[PDB]
Amino acid sequence: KLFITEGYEVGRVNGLAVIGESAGIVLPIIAEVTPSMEGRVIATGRLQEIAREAVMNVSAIIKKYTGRDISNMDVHIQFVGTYEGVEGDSASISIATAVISAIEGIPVDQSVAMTGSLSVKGEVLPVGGVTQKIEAAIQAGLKKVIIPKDNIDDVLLDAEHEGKIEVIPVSRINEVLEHVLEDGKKKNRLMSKFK
Amino acid sequence: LFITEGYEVGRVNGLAVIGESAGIVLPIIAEVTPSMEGRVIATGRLQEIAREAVMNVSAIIKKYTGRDISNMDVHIQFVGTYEGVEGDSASISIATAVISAIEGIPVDQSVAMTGSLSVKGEVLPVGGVTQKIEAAIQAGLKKVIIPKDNIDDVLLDAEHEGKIEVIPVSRINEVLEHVLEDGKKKNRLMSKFK
Amino acid sequence: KLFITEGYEVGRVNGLAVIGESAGIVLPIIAEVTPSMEGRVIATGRLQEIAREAVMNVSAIIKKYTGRDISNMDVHIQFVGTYEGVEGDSASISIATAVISAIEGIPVDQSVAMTGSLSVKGEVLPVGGVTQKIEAAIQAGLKKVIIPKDNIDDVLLDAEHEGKIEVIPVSRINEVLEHVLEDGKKKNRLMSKFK
Amino acid sequence: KLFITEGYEVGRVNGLAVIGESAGIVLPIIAEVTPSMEGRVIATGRLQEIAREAVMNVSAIIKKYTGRDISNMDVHIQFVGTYEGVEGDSASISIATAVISAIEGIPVDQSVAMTGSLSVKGEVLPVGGVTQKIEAAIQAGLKKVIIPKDNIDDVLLDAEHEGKIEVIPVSRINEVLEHVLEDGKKKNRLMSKFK
Amino acid sequence: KLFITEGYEVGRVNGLAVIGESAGIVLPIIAEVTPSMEGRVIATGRLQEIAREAVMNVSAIIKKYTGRDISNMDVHIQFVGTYEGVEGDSASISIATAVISAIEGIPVDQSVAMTGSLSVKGEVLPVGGVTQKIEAAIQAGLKKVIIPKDNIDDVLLDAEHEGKIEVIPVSRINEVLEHVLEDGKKKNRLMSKFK
Amino acid sequence: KLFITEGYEVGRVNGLAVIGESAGIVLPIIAEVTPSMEGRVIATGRLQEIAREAVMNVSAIIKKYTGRDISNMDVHIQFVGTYEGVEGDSASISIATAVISAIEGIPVDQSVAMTGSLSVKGEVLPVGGVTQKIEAAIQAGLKKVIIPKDNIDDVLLDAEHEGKIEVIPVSRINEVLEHVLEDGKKKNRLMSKFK
Repeated sequence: KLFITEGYEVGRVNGLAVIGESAGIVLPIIAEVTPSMEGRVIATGRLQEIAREAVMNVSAIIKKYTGRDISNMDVHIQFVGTYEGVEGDSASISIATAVISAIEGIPVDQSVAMTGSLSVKGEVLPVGGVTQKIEAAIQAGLKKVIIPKDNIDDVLLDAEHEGKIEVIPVSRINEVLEHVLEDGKKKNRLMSKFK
Repeated sequence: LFITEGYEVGRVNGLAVIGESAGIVLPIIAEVTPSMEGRVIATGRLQEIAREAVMNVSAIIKKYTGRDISNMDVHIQFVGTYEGVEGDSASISIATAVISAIEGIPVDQSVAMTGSLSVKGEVLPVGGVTQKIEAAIQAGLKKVIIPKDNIDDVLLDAEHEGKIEVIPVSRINEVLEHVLEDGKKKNRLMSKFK
Repeated sequence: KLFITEGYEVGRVNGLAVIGESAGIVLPIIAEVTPSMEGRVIATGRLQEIAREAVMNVSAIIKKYTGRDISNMDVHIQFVGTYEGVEGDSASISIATAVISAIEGIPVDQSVAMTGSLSVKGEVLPVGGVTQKIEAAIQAGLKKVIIPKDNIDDVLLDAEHEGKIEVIPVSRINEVLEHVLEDGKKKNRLMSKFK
Repeated sequence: KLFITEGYEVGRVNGLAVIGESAGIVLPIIAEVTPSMEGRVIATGRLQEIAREAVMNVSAIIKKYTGRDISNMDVHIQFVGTYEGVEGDSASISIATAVISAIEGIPVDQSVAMTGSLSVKGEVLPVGGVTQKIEAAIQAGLKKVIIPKDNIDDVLLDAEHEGKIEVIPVSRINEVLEHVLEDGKKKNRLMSKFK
Repeated sequence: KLFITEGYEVGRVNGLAVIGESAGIVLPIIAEVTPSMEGRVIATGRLQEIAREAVMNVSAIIKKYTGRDISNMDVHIQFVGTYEGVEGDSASISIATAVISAIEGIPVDQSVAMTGSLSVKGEVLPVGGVTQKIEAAIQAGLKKVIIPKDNIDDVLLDAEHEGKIEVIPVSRINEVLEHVLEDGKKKNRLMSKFK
Repeated sequence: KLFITEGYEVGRVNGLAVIGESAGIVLPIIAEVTPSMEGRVIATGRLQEIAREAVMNVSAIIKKYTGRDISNMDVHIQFVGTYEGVEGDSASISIATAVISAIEGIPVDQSVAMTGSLSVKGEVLPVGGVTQKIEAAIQAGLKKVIIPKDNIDDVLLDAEHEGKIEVIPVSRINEVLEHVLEDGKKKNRLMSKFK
């Protein structure tokens, strides 16, 4: 398929969107960074402007917490697939998330499904389409969908579906990163910068 | 999706109509970082109600108060996705929300508002008022600001008149007045409205 | 209504337009303006370049008759109401009167509507659609439609509106300003700056 | 009406176009000129490219013959009227024609329809649309029309419908100003630059 | 008549194309160069974008076998006349033949029409419509027609319509020039440079 | 055909696309490279962004395992023919391979078609409409097809379409190159710098 489901990979993140206004889907991302000689964010398809904003809110938080300054990196983003009549989430957390991973080159867990919106202070803001999605992800066989926690009440799940996925709510990006980044030294050191 | 209690900087419950008649509470966040030439950033279905509305109160963001816009980037979102949402234009809410973010004076969440702002800062009337309010009563918003010329337009089916305080306004500072957190920072904004 | 009808307002003018088939709107413009904290005409939406235009050519009748410089002011020009399929007039003058207003703070006759094209060397040129326009204007319910001279012979009012509106005919930018700058000292001091 | 059919006039030509599939009509031009500060060309409505193809091609000629550099002017052109589904001709000669006039401030016979395309080299070129353009024109009361002479064979016109218009051919531009521009000491000076 | 069927000029070539549904026609271009004083390409009408992308290609080659860089220069492209429902050919060679011609002012034979897409590598790819095309050609009194080497089988030249016209099929632009540029000392140096 | 389906040729490669809903096309790419005479991508239409992107990423890679740098060449990337409503994959390899071609001037198996998306560290990521695409490369007779490996299990190739074409599961641009490059001396000086 268009997504991986088990494993950690750098700078690759399983996001979620809505196709039609009925079913949902995994919107898999990849982000890659190389040096410049000041930088653009390179992304095509119909979701390009969501790439662009996403990085734009994430850049800030990069400098604001690590001093790393990505006007010096060209940022490369592809929606692994192609996505007609798909609607993303404004400033998709999953996009900001892959870039944090790439830039830091700390691997990301793919068993772990994701969607929500994000902001320039670092808050995870609520998004349309939660159930479709939780539900899409139940379908992809992803183990835990992480979601914005204001949507705790928008989740509507048949007792029995409650059961198949670990729905984990959150509301700052530093918690997304703690629930996705691979364990290790690099991670430990990164987390504490978000204090 | 919208918060109905509390205050947050840069963060306003506008009201709009979902196609036919059906008001939606339609929330925003605005933020501002300075620029390293100044832009407006925003996305989804309503990106251009966003850029017209900021670019259209630009004069007024500077020409009463503090900083020129073409010196910050203005990051706007609508919190959720809004297919078939007809929004207002020169949205008092997008303006309120930017002002709020710039001065970091927080905004009242229990109080929805709808209106069109103008470049001299009137609050011109808009349509859908009764629909929008109903959305607001339905959502448990406590008060709602509307334009003064839409006063006549409000036909609430008894029981409903009494579920919501309907506040009519004219000028953008009546709007801010009525939604900003009381404090030094406002006493002070308020008076720069001469 | 989304338009006023009694009042003398500053930065404002009821220019007329044509949407859809033969149809009429009244399209209200609002001017508003700032010594520039070079200058700029900041405007929006479909008829932004019309505005730019109407101001550029109105800039010039002020720089040379009135001794002035628009170069030093951020000219805000907006439109009023949402109209798909709408159509401007080259240099449309409901604008330039709206504007000549901003800068002289001259108050305006919100009972006079108007259409028409403004040349640089000052003249009320003619615009097509002169009949239907007089009518979104009779519903508009307005006591005067100022038109260009050359356009008189396109006025075909039916039985239900002949004698329904004061169609005032005008040729220089000044019989526009004459029949719609509210009375007093500041008009008189300008009217003699032109005449 | 939206054009003048007699007397002369700085910077107005009565050009010609077709409307949807077939009617001839008249495409009135005003072009006017003002001091800059390196300049631009101002046109709004459907026919804006034509006008600026029109002028940028009319300068090299302004120089090579008269040394005005249109570089230091700001040219302002509008079509007098409202023009939907009307197709101009490429670098419409009427339009380069209104500009020589304004810039040279020598007036123009409005009794003479005209049409064709202007090569940057100063060639008058052949154009689609004669017979109906000459009708729109025989309908209008315009006494003569200059056509590119290459379209001489493309003029069908009827027994009763000849007699009523002077079709005149041209190949170069120095011949349109010759054939349209008011006579006067100004005119003779300029005719002499084109050698 | 929109074209010349005989004789030679500079920046003027007779392409070939089709009218909407089925039909074929002669499509006179003309392309002039003045220094850019960066080089924009310029042209208006329905063919306007078949003009820029055709030109923006060609110069791989325009730079590459021969004379000048065209970012230094300005391109004015007109289709002589007006072109309601006509599909032109991608990277048109009659455009390329024209721009090359206009840059070295080396006149083109107009008794020869050509059609075909120029690769950027300067090969001629095949183009549809060919049979139709050769025929507008024949209708039109032109003497020889260059076509693409691969639209050969596609030449369904009937009874009537054989021997009336010479078909010169070709595979390179450099061939296109050979067959149509004016025998002269400049051309001999042009041809050796496409060695 | 406008389509090479056998041979070996420099800068020419066979892309696939799903035009519209399921409809597959074969969409051939032409690369051409010019010693920038800093340097810049040159393409046209709906897919210029893709080509520029596919060139971006390709570069990171050539700059690496080959050590030659392609900011000193201008880059001409054509697509062959007119189809409409299309959706090229992000970083499409059809392109990236065409380049390394234009650049290593190493001609290419024209029997193979491919679809894919290129990462910057060069991984071949999978794209969408993988089935419909095999089906148009088939229906165009290309003796083989390259495809993203992660897309192997979405190949809904039936019992009708089972034994018609070499389907190639591929994980990285070098295997892509191993498999379409022409057996000889620079290829091997290539593939060997790619270890």
